Amino acid sequence: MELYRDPSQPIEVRVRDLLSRMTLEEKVAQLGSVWGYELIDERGKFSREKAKELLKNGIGQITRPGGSTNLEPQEAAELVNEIQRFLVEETRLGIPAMIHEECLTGYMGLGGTNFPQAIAMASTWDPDLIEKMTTAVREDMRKIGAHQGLAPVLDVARDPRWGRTEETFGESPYLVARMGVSYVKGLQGEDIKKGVVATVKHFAGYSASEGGKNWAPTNIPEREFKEVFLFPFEAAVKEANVLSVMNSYSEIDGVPCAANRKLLTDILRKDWGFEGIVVSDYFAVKVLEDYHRIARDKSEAARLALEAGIDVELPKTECYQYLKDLVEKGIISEALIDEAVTRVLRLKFMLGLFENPYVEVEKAKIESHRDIALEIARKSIILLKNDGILPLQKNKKVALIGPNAGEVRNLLGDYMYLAHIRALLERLKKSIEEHMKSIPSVLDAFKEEGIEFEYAKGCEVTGEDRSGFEEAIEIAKKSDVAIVVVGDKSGLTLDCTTGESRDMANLKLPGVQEELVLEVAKTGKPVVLVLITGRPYSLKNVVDKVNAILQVWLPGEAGGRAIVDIIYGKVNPSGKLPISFPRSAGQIPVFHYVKPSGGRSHWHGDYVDESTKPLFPFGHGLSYTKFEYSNLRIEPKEVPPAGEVVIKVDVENIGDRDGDEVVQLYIGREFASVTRPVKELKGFKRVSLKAKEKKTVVFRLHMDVLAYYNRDMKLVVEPGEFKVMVGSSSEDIRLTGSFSVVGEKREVVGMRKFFTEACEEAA
Amino acid sequence: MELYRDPSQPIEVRVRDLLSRMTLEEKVAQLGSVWGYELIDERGKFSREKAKELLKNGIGQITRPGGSTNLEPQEAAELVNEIQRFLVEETRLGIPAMIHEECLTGYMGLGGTNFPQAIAMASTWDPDLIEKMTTAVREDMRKIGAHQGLAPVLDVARDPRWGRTEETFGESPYLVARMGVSYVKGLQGEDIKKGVVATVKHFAGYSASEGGKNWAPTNIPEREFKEVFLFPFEAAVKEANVLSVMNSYSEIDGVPCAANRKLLTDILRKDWGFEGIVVSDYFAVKVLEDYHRIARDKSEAARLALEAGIDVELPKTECYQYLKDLVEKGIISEALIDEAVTRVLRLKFMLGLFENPYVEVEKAKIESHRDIALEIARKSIILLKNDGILPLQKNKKVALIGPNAGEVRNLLGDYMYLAHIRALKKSIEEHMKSIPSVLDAFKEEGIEFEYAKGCEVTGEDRSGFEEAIEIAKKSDVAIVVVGDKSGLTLDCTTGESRDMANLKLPGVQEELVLEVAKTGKPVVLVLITGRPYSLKNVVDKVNAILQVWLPGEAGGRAIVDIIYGKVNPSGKLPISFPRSAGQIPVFHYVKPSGGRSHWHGDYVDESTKPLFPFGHGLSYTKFEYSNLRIEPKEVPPAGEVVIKVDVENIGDRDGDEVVQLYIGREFASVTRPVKELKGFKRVSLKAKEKKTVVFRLHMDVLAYYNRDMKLVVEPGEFKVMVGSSSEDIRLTGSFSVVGEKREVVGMRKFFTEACEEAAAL
Ligand SMILES: CO[C@@H]1OC[C@@H](O)[C@H](O)[C@H]1O
Ligand SMILES: CO[C@@H]1OC[C@@H](O)[C@H](O)[C@H]1O
Repeated sequence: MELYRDPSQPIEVRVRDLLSRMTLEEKVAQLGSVWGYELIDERGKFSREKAKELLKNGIGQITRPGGSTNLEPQEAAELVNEIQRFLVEETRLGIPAMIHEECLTGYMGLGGTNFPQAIAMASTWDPDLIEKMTTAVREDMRKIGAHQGLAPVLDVARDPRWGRTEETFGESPYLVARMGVSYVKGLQGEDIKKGVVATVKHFAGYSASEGGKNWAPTNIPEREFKEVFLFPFEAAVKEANVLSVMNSYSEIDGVPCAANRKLLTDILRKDWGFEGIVVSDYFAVKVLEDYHRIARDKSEAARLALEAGIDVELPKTECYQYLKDLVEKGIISEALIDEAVTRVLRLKFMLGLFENPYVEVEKAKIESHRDIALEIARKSIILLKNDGILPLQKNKKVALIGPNAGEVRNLLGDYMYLAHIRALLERLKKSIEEHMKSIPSVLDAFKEEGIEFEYAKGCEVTGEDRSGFEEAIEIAKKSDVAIVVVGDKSGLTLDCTTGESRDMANLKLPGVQEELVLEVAKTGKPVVLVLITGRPYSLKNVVDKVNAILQVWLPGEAGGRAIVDIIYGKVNPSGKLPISFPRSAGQIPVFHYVKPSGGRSHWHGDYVDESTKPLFPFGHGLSYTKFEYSNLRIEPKEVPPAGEVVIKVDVENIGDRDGDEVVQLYIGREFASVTRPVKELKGFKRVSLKAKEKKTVVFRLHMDVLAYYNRDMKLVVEPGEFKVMVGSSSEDIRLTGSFSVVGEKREVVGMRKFFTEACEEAA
Repeated sequence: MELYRDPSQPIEVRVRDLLSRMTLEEKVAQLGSVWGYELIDERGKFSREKAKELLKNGIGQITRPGGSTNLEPQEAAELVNEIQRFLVEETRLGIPAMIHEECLTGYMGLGGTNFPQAIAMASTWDPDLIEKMTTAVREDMRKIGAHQGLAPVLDVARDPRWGRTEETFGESPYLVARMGVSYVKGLQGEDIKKGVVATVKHFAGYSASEGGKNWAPTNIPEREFKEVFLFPFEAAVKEANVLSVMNSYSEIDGVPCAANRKLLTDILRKDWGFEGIVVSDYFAVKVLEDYHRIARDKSEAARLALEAGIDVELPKTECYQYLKDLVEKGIISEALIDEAVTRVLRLKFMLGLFENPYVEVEKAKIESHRDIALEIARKSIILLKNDGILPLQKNKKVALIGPNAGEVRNLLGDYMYLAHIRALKKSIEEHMKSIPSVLDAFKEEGIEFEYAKGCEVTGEDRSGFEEAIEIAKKSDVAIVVVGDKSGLTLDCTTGESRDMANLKLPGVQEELVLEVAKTGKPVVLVLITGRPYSLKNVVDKVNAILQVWLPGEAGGRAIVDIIYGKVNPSGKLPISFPRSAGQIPVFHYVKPSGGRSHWHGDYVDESTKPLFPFGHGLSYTKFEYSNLRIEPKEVPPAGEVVIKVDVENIGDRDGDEVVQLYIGREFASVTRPVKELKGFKRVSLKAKEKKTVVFRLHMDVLAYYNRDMKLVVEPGEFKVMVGSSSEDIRLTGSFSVVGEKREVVGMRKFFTEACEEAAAL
């Protein structure tokens, strides 16, 4: 047999052999893609007639065979097996396809669990739980023949106007990086032939667009770029061995990321050693012409993207077909095509596809992971305020009010299939409506818990109709407590208030929801405000008028149960904010790791009309119990520039309810050669404490973790003092101390540690 | 006599000779300063006792001998002459001082005219008038013995939250650069011995702080930095030969500007060839320690600032005295001190100070320039909206309402002396009294009106609303005059240190407007403010809106002249007005992906378009544009195109139009602005008059930075858009650059030349 077909040969040998056998047309085909829906008949069965035209010379990827066809898992598996058999048996060289799907909050197709949104995952501060989640998603994906998931999003978000805030892990490069590495490790596992390629996106800067506007310029200078935006991707590449990266739609300072070789090749491949594939964001190659106006036709767009380092044009071949013409016309060298093809073929061999590209359809039934979803939902909800009203007693009569108390659709995030696919909106409309039925409501959770309540919708999520207010106020007046549940509808269409393409300039709760809360509060009845939202909203006008506030980031299918569990104290809330909540849009940005001159206006401190401090800081989240921190140890007190310090604190649950605390480590530095954050998150640990239990939390902090870029753009650790601040939020610091680095400034070269190790031991 | 004393020797010879004669202590003293107020007794007279301690080894500069002492001009001149006599006659080498003052809106001291703020100067679009203004300031300053004025501000402002917006020339690097060069040329003149050193500030980026917050980081990437922020300074250095630069208090991406040699030396001196002095912003050296926490003590702060390229520590020696210790301890080389001292001494020789450092006290009386101030005020006011109510008839009974109608203090900007000094009580109060009020101008114009204050600028007291509503109901038209109080203290709403997050009119002024409008009477809203405010909630509720950037002493007359049509408004916005703070930033020169959210265009809750765009400004007449010519249609990469348009005043009132040229480019190797201002001309047209406006656009003017950070002109097509604002484009065409991509090296043209000529009969 040909060497490439022989599994006893090393993958490099099989790649070289296969590349040597391919025509230019076959090479270019491996750099493109076809939609799943382009390969089916009207009953969702594989169409050989359509394949003969689209797959005749092979293909790089199939885009969303499940997510784009509305097929159930076993039908999707059957379609993928038929695609693979056509490629294996009816093309000259028999190269199988790689299949991708969206999977941010679980496989995005019919039959897959809807996990809480990414911003909720981050709010758990529980990286191991997120690894458990993506290990389950891995199995769901492999069952249907999918090899690559387009997640996680490692964009660092400090601008809550942006509609994709909900898909991020928030404002902190450290927390984003740490959640990202766990996410990747769960999806990929150790041997990718048994796992799913993760795709970190959107490389890089995409969350910092001008004015918070989707695709607008992301104009970020170099040190901030390296330390804030690139850092999580760097960790994913070097520590988690991530196998795919997708580029950003935006320009950085005049250069679209899809046309930037300095970014997609020089940083990602040359400096960091990435060995996987770069896939385009959808249509990102074509819109170098149509949107950014830097390519005069599809062939120039193709050339810019290939030279930049995009290996696969998604979601369908459009410009990359012209790479054949560019070679034949002597505009680009076939060697450059070979380099991209080599990367794609290597990964296909690594995924085991030339040994076995099929799946057992009989096993393609995806299992529910409601259990994991509920654990994430229960740990992600944040208690922002509580004057003591929560937890509620079960004998109190409740007035349950607001659009998000009644409508299950609004629990869903923008990459949860039954929200996402609405962007296409009769057969599909009916299928969505049917599937929606199976997801539990907030109403259902209250009824299941046996609470006596009346429900009034109050108002819609959008619009200005206040005609439902009277009914809501009337039920409030006759109740013991009003629970007002307000917030977003997430997705990609005009009727949505958050999600990709739905950016919110002024951060007011949508519609007349704010006025609804305030009218209810005017009754004088105690008010629990529950925000079911995808972004921070300005709560300046309601915070002081309500008794408690729960932030529930778009929780997906487990949301109702977790909310009711928390309200009644069956679960003690333990989520912590992974992004600052501004007092108002005009305060943007607010974030915890400002420099000494950031987060204030000099010399009066505040704006004329507003504090410079967020309403709720990074790391904030209350509990139904109290935690007492004591006995800070920092050893040794002097370390050399590649040494390690060990920081320990004792934490005791001194209250009356069991509860988890997220202990946070912040590090500050002054008198470096550049300015540094007054405090920045550099470690954390979720610790479970029974009432009256005490434990020790231990952080092992290598100096590599503290490295920063100097005046000459070198990554350094300089001698001097580092401040250690340990506490329950970035403001609620409980114990502070310091240690010194002693010795000559160190340039940190090659591989280095990214993370503090965090453990618990007996006190 | 020693060579340095000999005026027949070349300045370089005198500098070298003097430097060779100085001790280290004398050298370091030339790099420092002392406040004017530190050298006076209780009677405002020079104190020899105080001088013996502070001036014994000479001094670089005296800070604000007029502005910090509350002396009248002739007393300030006498003080400065006595300081100079002490230096010349009682120090070993007899080196005189350079004196600086603030002068953005005129010499900032008793006796000086209060001109309209910088943002109003820009709204004139009349660079020659600004040159005329600073030529007058030059004379005022030289009369009192001042040699350097700390102006103009060339910070480009796209964030109206920032309290120093009023001190800028707005959002456009082109307009800011063009106004800046005229400003500098007027102050300095050709031979600086007869002029005043201009000080471009705050180098660079200071107007783009995080969140619009004063001194917060200005994190700007390189192409944007070079094209938007550095460009006006580059033009001032290379075209206007500016002789001083002041640094920014902010960091750029981890590096404070006062400690950044790459900025204050490598760009400014090495790349651009600047030969003057860099002066620190006030205390900017000291706060490398106290604020930015990158210097461990004052001697490290001194070393960082000297290595970066600051020549003079202002406003008083504090860290730079330790340069002596740093040399004596072998930490820095004396050669580095010598380099800075050379720059200071050169400029002192060029200013003529070793030949004559004194002024004639009998001539130190500063003349009023109310005439120039009134021309600027009349050309700077912008008519943002007019449903036809304006101009008003003089027979209509007016209800004049609002805090800014009655309070003269609120006409003043943050660097106007009688506002600034609020950060002697009888002297201030007396001088305030001499400035005409908006009330006074209505009375002088003979209008019948009643006045109701309505509310304060700040706070939430609505108890004055009833009286205002009552006078509105009894009038024909309500003229509601609202806006800022500008300055540096907590009671101020705009000005340095007074940043406004949410862009609502201060206090309950917006509610005042809306309550008055509920009467159903016509409303003319007059904004006397230092920054764009969100007008989303009032625009559709009022009949006309005038923006009056803080106009200084000529404000009342100009406003009333415009309201009644004695002057036809002709100002144009130099900065976009956002619909709301959440839309920030909005600016006219966005890339194809800027100024919109893809793919629905708008935000969920807000348009992505500003409420009023850059270049906007209405008139009481109509201008008709015709006959676009662009020649030649193909030009090589260092060629020139000539663009002509005819503009005719087709209405019934004489008026000025500001014709604007925008250039767009696509299919460059980097993304480019869909449109950006590249030329303009204020043209006067009598009713039924037609003229041709001519723009001569060298391709150098269109250069931009490519992927490799080279300044280039690339072949391709450029779109030409000529019109009455950045949105009100009246004629469009294009021309092509043909030939090989060009790297633009060395000196190049910065500006389009703009002229008028006769239109065809
Ligand atoms: C159209 O939007 C793109 O579609 C594919 C997703 O993976 C990317 O996140 C998103 O930007
Ligand atoms: C204290 O503020 C400084 O004082 C001196 C002025 O020239 C500068 O503009 C200003 O930033």
